[PDB]
This record gives sequence, structure tokens and C-alpha cells, in this order.
Amino acid sequence: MEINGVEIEDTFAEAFEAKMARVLITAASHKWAMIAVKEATGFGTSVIMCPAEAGIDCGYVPPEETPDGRPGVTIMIGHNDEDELKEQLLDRIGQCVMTAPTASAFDAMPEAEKEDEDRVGYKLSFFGDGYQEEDELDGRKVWKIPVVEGEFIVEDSFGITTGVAGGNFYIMAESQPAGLQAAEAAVDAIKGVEGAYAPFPGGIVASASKVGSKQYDFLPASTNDAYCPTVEDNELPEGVKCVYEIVINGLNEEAVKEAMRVGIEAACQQPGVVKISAGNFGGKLGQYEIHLHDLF
Amino acid sequence: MEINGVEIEDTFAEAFEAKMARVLITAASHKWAMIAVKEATGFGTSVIMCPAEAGIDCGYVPPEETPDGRPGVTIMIGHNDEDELKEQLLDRIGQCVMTAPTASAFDAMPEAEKEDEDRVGYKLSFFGDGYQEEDELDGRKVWKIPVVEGEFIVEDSFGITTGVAGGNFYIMAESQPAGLQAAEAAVDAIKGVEGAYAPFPGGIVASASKVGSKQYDFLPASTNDAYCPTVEDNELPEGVKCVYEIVINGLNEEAVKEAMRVGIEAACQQPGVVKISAGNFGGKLGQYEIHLHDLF
Amino acid sequence: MEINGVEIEDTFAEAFEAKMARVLITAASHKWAMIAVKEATGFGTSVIMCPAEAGIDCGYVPPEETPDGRPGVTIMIGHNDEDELKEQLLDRIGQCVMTAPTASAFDAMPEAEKEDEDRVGYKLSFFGDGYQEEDELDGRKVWKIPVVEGEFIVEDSFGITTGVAGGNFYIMAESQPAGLQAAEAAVDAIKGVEGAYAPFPGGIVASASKVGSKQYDFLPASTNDAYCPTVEDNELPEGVKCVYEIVINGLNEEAVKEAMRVGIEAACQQPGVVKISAGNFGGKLGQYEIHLHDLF
Amino acid sequence: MEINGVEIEDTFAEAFEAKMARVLITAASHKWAMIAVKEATGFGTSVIMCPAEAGIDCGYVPPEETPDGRPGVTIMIGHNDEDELKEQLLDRIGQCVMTAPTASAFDAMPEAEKEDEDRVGYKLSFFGDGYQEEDELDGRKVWKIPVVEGEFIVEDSFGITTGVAGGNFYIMAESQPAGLQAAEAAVDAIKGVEGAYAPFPGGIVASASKVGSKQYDFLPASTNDAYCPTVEDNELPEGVKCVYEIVINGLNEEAVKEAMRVGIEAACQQPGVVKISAGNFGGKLGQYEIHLHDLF
Ligand SMILES: [K+]
Ligand SMILES: [K+]
Ligand SMILES: [K+]
Ligand SMILES: [K+]
Ligand SMILES: [K+]
Ligand SMILES: [K+]
Ligand SMILES: [K+]
Ligand SMILES: [K+]
Ligand SMILES: [K+]
Ligand SMILES: [K+]
Ligand SMILES: [K+]
Ligand SMILES: [K+]
Ligand SMILES: [K+]
Ligand SMILES: [K+]
Ligand SMILES: [K+]
Ligand SMILES: [K+]
Ligand SMILES: [K+]
Repeated sequence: MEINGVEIEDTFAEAFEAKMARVLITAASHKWAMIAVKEATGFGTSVIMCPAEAGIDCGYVPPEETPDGRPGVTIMIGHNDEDELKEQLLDRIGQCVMTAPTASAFDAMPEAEKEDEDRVGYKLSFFGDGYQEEDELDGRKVWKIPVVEGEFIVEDSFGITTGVAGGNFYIMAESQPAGLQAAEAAVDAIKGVEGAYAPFPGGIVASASKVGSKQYDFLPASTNDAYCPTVEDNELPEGVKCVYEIVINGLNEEAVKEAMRVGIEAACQQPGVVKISAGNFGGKLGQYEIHLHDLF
Repeated sequence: MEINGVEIEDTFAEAFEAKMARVLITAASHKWAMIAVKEATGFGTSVIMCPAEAGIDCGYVPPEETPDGRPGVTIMIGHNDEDELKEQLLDRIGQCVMTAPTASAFDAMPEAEKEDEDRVGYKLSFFGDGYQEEDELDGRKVWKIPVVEGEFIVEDSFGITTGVAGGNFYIMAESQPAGLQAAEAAVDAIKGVEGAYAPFPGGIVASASKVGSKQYDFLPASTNDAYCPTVEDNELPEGVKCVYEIVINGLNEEAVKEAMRVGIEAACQQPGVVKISAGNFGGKLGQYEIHLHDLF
Repeated sequence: MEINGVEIEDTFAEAFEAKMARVLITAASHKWAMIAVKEATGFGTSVIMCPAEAGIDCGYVPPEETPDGRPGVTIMIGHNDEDELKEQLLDRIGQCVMTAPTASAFDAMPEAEKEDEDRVGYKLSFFGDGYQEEDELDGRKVWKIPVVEGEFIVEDSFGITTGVAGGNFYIMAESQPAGLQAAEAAVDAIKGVEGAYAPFPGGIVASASKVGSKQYDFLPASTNDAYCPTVEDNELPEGVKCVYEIVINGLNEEAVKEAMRVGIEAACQQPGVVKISAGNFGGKLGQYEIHLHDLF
Repeated sequence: MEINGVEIEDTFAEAFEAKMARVLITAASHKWAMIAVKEATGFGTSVIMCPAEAGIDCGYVPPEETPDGRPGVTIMIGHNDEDELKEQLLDRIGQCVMTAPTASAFDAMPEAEKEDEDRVGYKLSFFGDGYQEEDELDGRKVWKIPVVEGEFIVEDSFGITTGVAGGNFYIMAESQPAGLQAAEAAVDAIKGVEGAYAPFPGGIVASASKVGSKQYDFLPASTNDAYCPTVEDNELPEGVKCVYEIVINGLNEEAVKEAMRVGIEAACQQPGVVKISAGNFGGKLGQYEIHLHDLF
């Protein structure tokens, strides 16, 4: 039950079925690709009060492996509801990728994961006001939409899948600096797992939540008081002054598990880490249960 | 008029009254401040189909000049509707700053611009499930909200103002590479103008719009066919193959003007620029008219 | 030969045998690895008036794949003279990696490429003033050097090879902006080639030189006036207003050839590029001659 | 004395007269300026085994405040020996700024600080092989050097001053993570002090040194074993598990004093810091003796 002297709690992450898209953004450079990505995946940490859960999947797609031969970056966007996801593909590609210097948007759902199809390009194509043209680029059906820069290229349809949302683990540490050094290291690890993304700022949740509110009636979620170090009768080990949660969404359960696995291993290499836990709902809500003890 | 041999079109930018907040994010470092900022100001280029218009104002606030003595970054968030703006202050601070490692949120509306108040901190404080405390930090009324990291510090209320939204200018260039080298240079200039921000990806709009559609009944906006270089149907000078728009929102008209002014100057120093224009609605819609000829 | 409408001159790059080292830098995060790496590889464009030629090879080495299980980046350092190379290893590891927060230095010269060994770790260990300690980390012989931060971990020996310096190609474009947009795409592509690096700023040479000088007997090298657009008597196509050179060094000839290949391909997808060429010295001096037509 | 609960040792930093140059690098964007700057200032932590001590002074010089109206960043380069300094100016401007896309080099040594001149531009201009033009740019004497990109603009002469090298303080923390969190905050603060730079990686020395060596006659510096947490006989408080040094060089004593001041204050706001100290050589060698208590 230890990884590098760090206790691994015998518990599980409780994750959920969720609708996800996966989008390849290319641009003139990695720099401009990331400009579009950040804007497009921003305001998207959690569907508690964001319109989606979004983030970067692969930060560097080689020019030679993109449809247009340009630098690319894959992102994922998810939602529990499929239509809100479709609305969110339109909004973020339409408002944040279409408007971003030089950037184009292609589907990047693997064929194996494809379940539904959304014609985002087509719906976006009407922006060209009669002047939009369909074409074929590297075997893809795309729309060339006239814009002041020149043209916006967007694939006709995007693959939608049922993914796994809310995979997670907690880093419990001797202090805030130590928990954050460990959490950034975990996230550096999760970066390399294809099919997985971490929607929170830097991948990291500094304010994990519990379903609903004890004192109040109107709140959907509230602080996880059990793991809050400034709260007097909390459920934290001795020597733990800071908790961080890494939350992971993925194309499938195996990607989420891999992300959790390599995330925890990386964290446990950084000093001042006391214990690794995970957040669940007692199996009463999720569709998935990733037991930390099974990953190693 | 010419600036460095670049024709300055004798026209105007038509800007609007808009509700704006201005928020100081501090964090343990400039790095983590920016992690929170990007997430919080992302998906926020335009209210056509984003929930807000958001972006960075001052990217470096010295530790010495913040309430808590930590590295800070000011951002602005705006909307035409004040209540959607209040909802957006809650949503972005609550979901993207509260959850971001180490980051705190303070008001940064100058007293001169303050018109309304919104008690975002207080409304956020209920997340603490009875465990939230009020306090005074550097003469500010804050809420210390217990979170797994330790505490989230957020100011009680945030100043809301009526700002100027939609200031702008177009860079018309001999090519796309040249228009973008000029636009990034403009944006580097606009960065230094306090009270102003550029909500589009990199500050830059590659797909400027017009009100409505000539062809379709279901479009709030569509592409500006008049300034589209591939639309062989258009109002662009000869030698112009690419157009970029820089759109600027500010606390007041004088900030938007200063941003426009130093933006155009910086653009006109970069090669391949043919003409500087601006977008308006014939004075039939806006509340402001910034004549390019008056700035110089 | 044409690539995306871009002419590929039937010429060759002429490259040279050069002594080379390759180093894996790990650290608590990719941020701090990059801090050490940028410092260790800067002032390292050319052996003309720099002390070495140095640059990043692989920018993200996953935590799982490093000896200490931490985020890594590999860099390469080269010199035509082996003695000077060993001194540059010691200087750059000792002054830039040892001194950098959390960074360790491990050997990353492939076994196939190794010809000689340089006991940089052993030579650095004397900094410990008696308190240094030899140890095994992951089957590697390292020195644990006590430092005020804690420890500096450095592998005992680093493998040196005879690699290839001076692979190149020129990008000839309609404008400076177009040239640099193409060149950066090139570099993003080259980034992804393992065992190759581009030592110049951003990978790119804004000021390629020719051997000797037409006016100054005392100068060994001067501006390549043949490719200078502002010289009236240049050998440039009409319509070429900018030339950039990409220079590539690598562990072997194949890595350099691969870098030129993917770099050229990437450049030719960017708008405003007229011609791709390459530099040589008549095929007489160099040990390697890489004909552009043989790449595609 | 205490700052936010952190003890401030009643000791002093002992600093030295050092020759210094200050250079304004402009380029087509802040991005490209930073590319040139990072290359020009790298391999420049300490004159112990680097060829200079170099670093960024001001990271964001607005377009309107530069001679060419482009984005700027200032850097400082220093050496204890003036002749080696002039050589490092020529080497780093010539190999790292001249070669870097879009970058120009202008003098940024304040008039008040100027003692001597170094005609770096004049010396570089011979690269133009007869095609170089002297010219005036906003009242400055520059050389327009033809290069394959277009032109390299470099000011004829650069001002040298006798500045201050070696200002410092130590951060003594409860852990490495806490030490480095405090140290980075420090550096963000120091970033904002004009005329001061921190030459080490990220501004930070993970491996502070002392004059000479106990065991080894060939070493001019070796580990500061008294502040090594893993050295059995150390002079560290119990409860100090990590020490970092911040080393500051500047144009004058005030800039260095100011940097130490704002840097210390910033550090002490970060959690897990026990003590702030500083390094000196008894007050016998150095020309400046900066007492920490005199700062606050
Ligand atoms: K676009
Ligand atoms: K699936
Ligand atoms: K990933
Ligand atoms: K996100
Ligand atoms: K302070
Ligand atoms: K926070
Ligand atoms: K106002
Ligand atoms: K601004
Ligand atoms: K934005
Ligand atoms: K180190
Ligand atoms: K080899
Ligand atoms: K590479
Ligand atoms: K380099
Ligand atoms: K500074
Ligand atoms: K240059
Ligand atoms: K001075
Ligand atoms: K440096």
C-alpha cells in the first residue's frame, strides 16, 4: 500500500459516462495553435457552473501527421448532455477557433470510439453567407468558409463518443507548496496519456467539492469539508496541511486509468506527499469505479 | 493620412456602452496567476455566442502592489447585460479562480469608474458550508472560504462600470503572414494600455463579422463579405490579400482610444501593411465613434 | 521538383563531422527542466563566436521514462573539438544545471552512438568538498552532490559521439513575415525529430554568412550578400524579399536528413514561400552532402 | 526583525564592483524579442565557469518607448573584467541577436551610469562586407547591416558602467517545495525592479558556493556546506530542510538593494519559510555591504 513511501488509500475514484468530442486544431505554428486551444478550452473546468469540461489532450501533433501538414494540438470537450455538447462544439469552434489567427479545426475522434456524429463544420459554414465552399483535404470533407484573413477550414462532421468523466485522485501533502509540486508533476505525466485530459486550471483542483450543502438548501455543491485542513473535525491524516485533487476525463476507462496510474506515480516521486486518496459517491452514482489498488 | 507609408482610412470605429468588471487575481507566482486568468478569461471572445467578453488587462501586477503581497494579474470581464455579467463573475471566479492552485480574487475597479456593486465574494462564500469566515486584508473586506488546498480568499464585492465595448481597427495587408506580424505587434502595444483589453484569441479576429446575413434568416451575424479577400465580390484595395481586426474593450472611451492609437502605430511599423481601417454601423447603433483621423 | 507549389532547388547541404554530447535534464516539473535547459543551451548558436552549439532535442520526456521518474527534456551540445566539448559539458552542466532548482543531469547518448566517455559527474562531484557520494540510480552510476537546496544528482559519465553539424536549408519567401511563418513551422516539425537540434535562436538564422569577404581582407566570414535582399547585386529570384536559413545538428546523418525533410515539408505549407535551397562549399570540404532531391 | 513571521537575520550581503552593459532588444513581437534575449543571456549565470553574467532586466518595453516603435525587452550583461565584457557584448549580440529573426540591438545604458563606450555596432558592421550603411534612428547612430533576412539594425556604441555584482539573500524553508515557491515569488518581484537582474536559472541558485575549497587546490569555488541540509555538521536551524540563494546584479547599489528588498518581502509571504539570511566574506573584500535590517 505504498509508492515511494506514500500511503495509497484502498479506495476508488467514481467516474461517470459522459459525452465527449475530440478536435484537432492546426495553425501556422504551435504558438497560434495554442492561442486558439486555450481560448477554446477555457471557462471549462466543470459542468457545475461552466458550460463544458474542456482541455488539451495532445499538445504537440507533428505537422507531418495533420491533414494540412501544419502544427496541431488535440483538445477534448465534454458534457453529460449530448446537445449541450453539440451547442458547445459550435460555440467554442465558432467563436474561439474560427476567429483565431490561422487556425483550422479537424475531427480527432478515433474511429473505434465514434458513436454519434455532429456536423459542426456544416452548421458553421453558413457564416460564409452563400460564399462557403465544401472541399476534400487529405481525404476529409471540409468547408472552406470565407473570412477576412482568407479562409477558415473546418471538417464537416465531428465524432461524438461516450467517455469516462470524473476519474480522480487526491494528493495529501505536508504543505501547500509540496502538494502543488507533486500535483504539477502528476499533470506533466497525464499530459502524455492520449485520450485523457484534466479540465481544471493547470489540471489541478484546489477546491474539491461534495454533492450539495449541509447548512444551505440552494447549493448544488459545496466545499469538501472532510478534506479541508482549516476545518477542525476533518477526516485528514496527521501531518497533512494541504489537499489537491487531480480530475481526469478520458475517451474510455482505460485512458482514465492510465492517466491516474502515471499521475500518482509522478506525484509520489515529489517530496512532502503523505497519502494518495480518491473521491467517490459510495458507488451510488457513478458508472465506473477505479480502485487505486488495482492500478499498481 | 499615412503612418509610416500606410494609408489611414478616414473612418471610425463604432463602439458601445457595456457593463464591465475588473478583477485582480493573485497567486503564489505569476505562472499560477496566469493559469487561473487564462481559464477564467477563456471562452470569452464575443457575446454573439460566448457567455462573456473577457481578457487580460495588466499581465504583471507587482507583488509589492497587491493586497496580499503576491504576484497578480488584472483581467476584465464584460457583457451588454448587467445580470449576465453578474452571473459570469460568479461562474468564472467560482469555477476557474476558486479551483485554481493558490489563486485569490480581489476587486480592481478604479473608484472613479465604480457605478454598481456585486457581492461576488459573499455569494461565493456559501461554498464554505457554514465554515466560511469574513476578514479584513489590507483594508479590504474578504471572505476566507475553506477549501482542500487551505483557503480561497475573495473580496466581498466587485465594482461594476459602464465601459466602452467594440472599439476596433482593421489591418489590411499584402498577405496573411504580414497582417499577423502587424496584428501581434499592435496587441503587444495594447497590452500596456491600462483599462483596455482585447477579447479575441491573441487579441486578434481572423473572421470579422457583419450584422445579420444577406442569405439566411437564422443568423445573428455572418462573415464580412466586403473585407473577405477570397470573395471576388469585395471592397478591398488592390494589393490586399489579408485583413485582421483588433477589437478593444475598455473601462472608458479614453482607454479604448489610447489602445487603438498605440495599436495602429505598432502595426504600421511592421512590413506589408497596406491600409488601416475600422468597422462601424453608420452611426446607427453605437454610442461611441472613434475617428481614426482624430487619434493622430 | 515542387512541394505545394514551392520549388526545391536541385542542390545539397554540406555538413561536417562534429563531436557531440546528449544530456537528459530532469526536474520537479517541465517548467523547471526548461529553466535549466534554456540556460544550459543559450549562448550556443555557432562555434564561430559562441563556446558551443547547443539546443533542445526532445522537449517532453515523460516522467515514467526517466531514471528518477520526474519530468525530463533532452538537450545536445556540440563542438568541432572534443576537448572544448568536454569543457562545455562541465561548464554548462556545472553552472547551469547544477545551479538550477530541482534539476538533475543524466546521460542520454544512445549506446549505438557512443564512442568516448566524459566523466562530467565525477568531475562535478568535487564541488561536494568531501561530502559527495557515489550511488546507483536505476542501474546508472550517479554522484549525489550536497548543495544548499538538498542534492544535485548527476550521472558519472556522459557518452560522446561523432555526429553531424551543419545540415541546412534556406527558405526564400515573398516577404519577411512569410519567411518567418514558414521557418517557425519548419522548426516545430524539426522539434519532433529525435537526435536532431537547431542551435540558432528559435532554430533560425536571420543572418546566414558566406566565407570570407569581398571588401575586407581581415574578415573570415561576412553577410551572404548573394542571398541579401537589400543588396542590388544579389543572386536571389525576383520576388524573393526574405531568406532564412535553418541549421541542423544531429547524432547521425539520418537525424539531420530527417530534420531537413520534415522541416522543408512543413515550410512549404506556409503561404508566400518561393523556393527552398541549401548551402554548401562545393562538396569538397564536408564529410556529408545531403541532396535535397534525395529527401523527397 | 520579522516579516510575516519570517526571521530576518541581522547580517549583510557583500557585493562587488562589476563592469556592466545594458542592451535593448527589439523585434517584430515580444515573442521574438524573448527568443533573442533567452539565447543572448543564457550560459550566463556566473563568471566562475560561464563567459559572463547576463539576464533580463525589463521584460516588457512598450513599442512606443523604443526607437523603432517595436516591442522591446532590456537585458544586462556583466563581467568583473571590462575587456572580457566587451568581447561578450560582441559575441552575444553578434551570434544571438544578429542571427535572431527580426531582432535589433540598441543601447540601454542610462546616461547617468555611462563611464565608457564600446562600439559593438561599429565592430559588427564589418559583417556587411562593404554593404553596411551608417544611419540615424530617433537621434541614435545605428548601423544597417545587410543580412539574408533583410537588415540587422544595431546601435554604433553601447555604454558600459561599473555596476554591482553579488547582491544576495538566502531563503531558508521547511521544505524544497516551500523554498522554491518563496524563491519564485521573490524573482517575480525582482523582475519589476529596473536596472537589476538575477542571472541564475529562473533567478535562483540551488547550489550556492563559497570561495575556494577545503579538500581541493584546483577549485576557485565549491559547495557552501554550512547551508547544505544533507551535510551532517551544517549551520542550519533545525526545521530548515532547504536553502535557496537569490543573486542580484545591477547598474547601481540602489537597484540591487531595491531588488533584495522587494524580493525578500515577496518571499516571506509564501508559506514554510523559516529564515532570510545573506552571504558575505566578513566585510573585508567587497565594496558594498548591504545589511538586511537596513532594507526594512
Ligand atoms: K481561424
Ligand atoms: K468511448
Ligand atoms: K493527454
Ligand atoms: K479547461
Ligand atoms: K508586501
Ligand atoms: K484558488
Ligand atoms: K466608466
Ligand atoms: K491592457
Ligand atoms: K478572451
Ligand atoms: K540543480
Ligand atoms: K554518431
Ligand atoms: K528534435
Ligand atoms: K542554442
Ligand atoms: K529587473
Ligand atoms: K536579427
Ligand atoms: K554605475
Ligand atoms: K542567465
